[PDB]
Amino acid sequence: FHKAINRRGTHSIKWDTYKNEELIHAWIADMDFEVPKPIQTALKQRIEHPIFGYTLPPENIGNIICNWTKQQYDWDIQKEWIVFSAGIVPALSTSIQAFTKENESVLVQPPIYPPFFEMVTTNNRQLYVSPLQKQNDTYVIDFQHLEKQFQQGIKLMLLCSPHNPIGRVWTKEELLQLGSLCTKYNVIVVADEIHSDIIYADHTHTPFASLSEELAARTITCMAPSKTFNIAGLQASIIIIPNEKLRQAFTSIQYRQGFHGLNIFAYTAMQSAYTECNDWLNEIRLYIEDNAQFAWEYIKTHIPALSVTKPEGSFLLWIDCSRLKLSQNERTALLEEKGKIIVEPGEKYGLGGEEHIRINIGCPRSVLEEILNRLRHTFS
Amino acid sequence: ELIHAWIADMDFEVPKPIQTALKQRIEHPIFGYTLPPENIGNIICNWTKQQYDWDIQKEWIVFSAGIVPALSTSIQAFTKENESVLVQPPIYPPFFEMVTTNNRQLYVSPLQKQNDTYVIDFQHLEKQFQQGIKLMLLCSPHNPIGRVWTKEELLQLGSLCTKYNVIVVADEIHSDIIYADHTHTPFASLSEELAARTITCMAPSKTFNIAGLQASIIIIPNEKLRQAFTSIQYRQGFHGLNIFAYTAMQSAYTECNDWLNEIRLYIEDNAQFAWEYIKTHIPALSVTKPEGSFLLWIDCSRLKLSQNERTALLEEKGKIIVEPGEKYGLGGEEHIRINIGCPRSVLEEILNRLRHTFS
Ligand SMILES: Cc1ncc(COP(=O)(O)O)c(C=O)c1O
Ligand SMILES: Cc1ncc(COP(=O)(O)O)c(C=O)c1O
Repeated sequence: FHKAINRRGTHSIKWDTYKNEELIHAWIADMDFEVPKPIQTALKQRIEHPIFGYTLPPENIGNIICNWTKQQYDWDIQKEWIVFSAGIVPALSTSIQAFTKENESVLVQPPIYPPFFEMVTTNNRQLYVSPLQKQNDTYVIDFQHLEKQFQQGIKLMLLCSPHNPIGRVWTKEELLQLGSLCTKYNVIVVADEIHSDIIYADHTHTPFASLSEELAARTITCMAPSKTFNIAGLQASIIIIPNEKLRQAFTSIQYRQGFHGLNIFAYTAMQSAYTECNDWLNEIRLYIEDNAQFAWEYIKTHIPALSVTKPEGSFLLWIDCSRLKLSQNERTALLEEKGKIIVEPGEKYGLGGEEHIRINIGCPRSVLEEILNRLRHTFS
Repeated sequence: ELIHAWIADMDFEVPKPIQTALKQRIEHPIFGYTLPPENIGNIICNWTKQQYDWDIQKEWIVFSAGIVPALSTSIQAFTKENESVLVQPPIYPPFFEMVTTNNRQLYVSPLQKQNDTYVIDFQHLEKQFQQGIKLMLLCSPHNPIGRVWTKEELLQLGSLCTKYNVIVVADEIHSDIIYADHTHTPFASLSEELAARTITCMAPSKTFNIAGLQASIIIIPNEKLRQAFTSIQYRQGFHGLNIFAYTAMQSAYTECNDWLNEIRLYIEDNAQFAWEYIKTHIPALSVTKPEGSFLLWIDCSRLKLSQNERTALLEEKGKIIVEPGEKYGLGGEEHIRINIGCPRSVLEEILNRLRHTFS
């Protein structure tokens, strides 16, 4: 992970959307790390059988996924709970159409990954928010506010765990308190756990559906190798739905939308990601966590005008620019014109995103060093 | 062992340039979020000119991860719940499924078998249109009968769609496998008026045996129809194609013209061979003469077997599973479809097993 690899001219959204060669790109959430070599090998092998017609899932894929949830989170699942989706944003949309009617209520907790909002409002459901509470280097759930929203008749809650963009890995105690509110008010939960496998040394990912049979009965769990293994462009996702009635409604929507399984390389890459890549995974968790610690230290020492939220997992870094007292336009201009860095503006993540930025730390230390140098320069 | 003649794809190796472009992309060992290839609009514009003499704009092109999703998106974009969608059986069963699973009303205008071909019944179709059809699904070339519609047939269809204000989804997935005596005419190519009411679904999937990579192109000249379609895609969470769909598409539509010319000759020779073999050795069957694709539609009605007796006889006595016709709707009863997109040796084996089955 130490050596920079050129992504210019690979049709990378991150690196090939802006033509200006002096810009460094740390916005969209993929990594400037090479994929594990066993995934490259598995792909090379499949290309050596030069027919690419309709394919079913590999015969062992269910067992591979069952062993993955058991190994990673000590979660025992059934093969029949597994549904595929070509990405997690489609699974959010499928869930909204499956478990709510038009003008019924869906709750999210900003600041949040923007398709959480967009998929609710574009499907003509009513959007409710329970904004997270900034507290120190971190964020908590305001359970009193959330309960007040649940009392208004919420059908569905989209949970982000770990939460993009702030990097919170929810504790077992936080998820149980959430779980008891979902039971109390009979709320169905979509648990977007796409960030579940990049977790820092002092934290543990608890699948919400793993806490009890009661919570398994009411939860749609969204996972993937996309973020973990930098294969998002292959569109491989896994939806785990323990409740046969919820699973039948979900797969009904997929069916009426003409969905009939993943592309060939999604299955090939997922098969390798979840069997042959454990060492690469251990090493990238250590590398990314050290990157997060270096970034927090660098900003604390050299850009005291900024406040960092300490991430507990994933490779995204959430930064409060409040005390610079800049307009979004003025701050973006400085970053682009003076910094020459492209980072995510926080205002797109809804309430709590005002005057924040999100920088991608899923890159070699030497690149992160340059990003942080340019960030210091930008606000000097 | 069992031959699987029901499969929807060819048993031929992908053209080498597609294998080469794939191997080349895997040299760059990052598989993150990706843009369509920069030149892709120009490559597609050039394809539709090279192949069909059809002039398109770049702005008309939308991507879809398959044609059945494009059928579903079109039904959701252009009709409301409880509005009527028309198909022409016998037809690819997903044509029906995408209407009924979306709570639209199914109408049918069954095609009429004549000699060893089929025609549209324009008198019947017009009577269905008079009942207020919103959307028609046109299959061109038509699976499973292999009809390549003539410009004159499409123009007669077009006058009706103009007269009753019917929006057309043209499923043109089989558009590149056309036999020597025929030409594919995209319905949207016929005039500005018909371009303005048509969604055209094309793909390299069937042509180049890369259906597993899920690359499709949807061409929507009418800006308001195009925006309605992409709005459905957006609310379903679709962004674009997977990396290898783009890689394989770029190459299929630029570097494989000699492979395509050659496959067209081989499949038509297979079609002619199958035709003669069945005429000579199995006179209990009648066969529709295909003009395109790699599917053969066989009438088994003179044998007077139930679907179950026929299917059993084929699997037991023939060690072959075919596509059964009944699920294709009216005109599919006591028919089978067999895939002839295979090496001649496989097809000769397939035909021996049919002859032995219905001996
Ligand atoms: C929380 C969350 N959900 C879903 C997604 C979508 O991922 P994909 O496009 O790989 O399915 C992302 C990607 O950034 C994400 O961070
Ligand atoms: C007419 C027609 N449309 C569509 C398809 C396949 O659609 P998709 O691209 O969703 O696999 C086929 C393949 O059998 C076909 O014959």
